[PDB]
Amino acid sequence: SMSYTWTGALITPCAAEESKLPINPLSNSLLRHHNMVYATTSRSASLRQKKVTFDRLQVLDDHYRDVLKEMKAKASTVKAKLLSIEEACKLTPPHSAKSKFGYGAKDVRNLSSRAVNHIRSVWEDLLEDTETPIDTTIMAKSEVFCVQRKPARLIVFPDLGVRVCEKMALYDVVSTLPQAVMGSSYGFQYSPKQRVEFLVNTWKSKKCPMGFSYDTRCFDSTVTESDIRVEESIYQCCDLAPEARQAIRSLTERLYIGGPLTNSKGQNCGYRRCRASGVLTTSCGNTLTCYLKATAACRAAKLQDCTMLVNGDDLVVICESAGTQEDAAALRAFTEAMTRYSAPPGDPPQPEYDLELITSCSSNVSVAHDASGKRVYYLTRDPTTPLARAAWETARHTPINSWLGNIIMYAPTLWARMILMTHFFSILLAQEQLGKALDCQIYGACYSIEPLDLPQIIERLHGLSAFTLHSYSPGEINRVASCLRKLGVPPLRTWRHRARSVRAKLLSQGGRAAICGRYLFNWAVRTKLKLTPIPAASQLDLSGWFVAGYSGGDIYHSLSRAR
Ligand SMILES: Nc1cc(Cn2c(C(=O)O)c(-c3ccc[nH]c3=O)c3cc(Cl)ccc32)ccn1
Repeated sequence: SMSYTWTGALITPCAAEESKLPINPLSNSLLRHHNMVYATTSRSASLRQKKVTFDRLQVLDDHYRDVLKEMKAKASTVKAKLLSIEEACKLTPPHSAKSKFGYGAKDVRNLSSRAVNHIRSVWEDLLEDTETPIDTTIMAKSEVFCVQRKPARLIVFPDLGVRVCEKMALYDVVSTLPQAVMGSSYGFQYSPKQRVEFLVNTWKSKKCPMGFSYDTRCFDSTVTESDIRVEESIYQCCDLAPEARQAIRSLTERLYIGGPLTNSKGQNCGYRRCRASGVLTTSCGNTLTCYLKATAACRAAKLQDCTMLVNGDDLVVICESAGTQEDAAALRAFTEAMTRYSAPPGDPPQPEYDLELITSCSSNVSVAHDASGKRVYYLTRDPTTPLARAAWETARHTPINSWLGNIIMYAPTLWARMILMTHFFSILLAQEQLGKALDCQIYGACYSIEPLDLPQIIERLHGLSAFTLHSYSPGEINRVASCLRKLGVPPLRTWRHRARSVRAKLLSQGGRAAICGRYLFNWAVRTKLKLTPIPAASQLDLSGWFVAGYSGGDIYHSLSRAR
């Protein structure tokens, strides 16, 4: 069936759209080649529509059926709870898109009578009606990139009342079921330090390792109605409250498998028969589907002693080599099996014999040295997109601050320490905003974090070595330096000068600011300050941080204020 059908009505914006990076003094202190930075808009939506619209031909086999039964046997151990309306309301982001039915996210969070009444009516409708397709809005996503242009990605999501109901029925399922089913292969259970430990240990556990990343082209579009019902067959193995069983059944048939698409003007846009990017089950569903297809494909390809690491549509496989020619042929056999399963590749996969050459979750393993000279593996990535987005976020107030998430997740990197920490701490200190909570995303969930709490967060996630790494690899240094020349970012010597300046100001303030000066900027001086465990670090409640993926799932994970 066709992933989409279109009526001809346009994918429309709801307000004015900015595509060019503004010429602003603060963003220009970070990145001078402003014309290289752009944001996608609804203007390129028709280009994306062409790419995502295609017929799917899916052929299942015994390997697929065998893996599915094994996955279902593991899912059968799960007991999932139905969330109360209050619990589901507290998981709604404060700036989540308002309902078309006269209430918004603030009303949901405050448990307003109108919001609660409407949520109750939507819930009852899911219990009573098993068939009426649920309306969804389609919008072009606004995302920032560096040139060499990508067309806008499309986001498809149901009304706020429906999203609250999805949490009630499925938040516990999507949070617990993936690790029960996939075990150590489930990527979202790991902090970046745990992910690098898993990759390194997996790589070293093979006699002669071979690894590869597998990129599916337009994954959400490749997801069939059969795949979405298969995913539901796994959810149904949970012990569930009867109302949750009915809501999952109704949501699968009315929303997850497909439905009508409406633009921002209220016009009928078309019909979807593939994964919606903006529902609670997107991450969990994509992860399970990718794992199922890939596990079965490994068996079809006769790949030996396979270990997979899956995060949504992102897949990395580490296995035992059978020799270069044999591995090349087995990888073609894997690709052929994935294609039959309706998961064809974007770029054909390449066998890799060096762990640092694999790019998975847009990241690669690299090595640096701690204060004692001991080798420390850590995850890095090309800094082009993080820097382009940090420049955008400096010039415009954006709902999500990717710079903050990048500092948290890539804290040990040369680029996050020398550039992002230096730039943002300098600006925030000049604005007396170091203590102001900002929103960022970790594994798709929204968190409200104060920049002053970064030292303890980083220590918990990455260890104290995140503040002591040095002797970065020549390859990593060259990649960063080349990216700075390309984007017109001042060189690392300028960043060291700026860091010494902000470090002195932070130390002079005492309190939490001085902890930031001591730990975050110890790299900038020869006269190192002693770094001991931060007391606040052991007291941090990081429950929920690295449990599951929630991209597109409208999840907020910071504490709710009592009423
Ligand atoms: N490209 C992907 C990435 C993922 C998993 N993943 C995410 C993620 O965005 O989910 C982040 C991440 C980076 C910055 C801010 N916040 C974050 O969560 C991240 C960082 C490392 Cl080191 C490893 C994996 C990571 C899943 C699917 N496709």
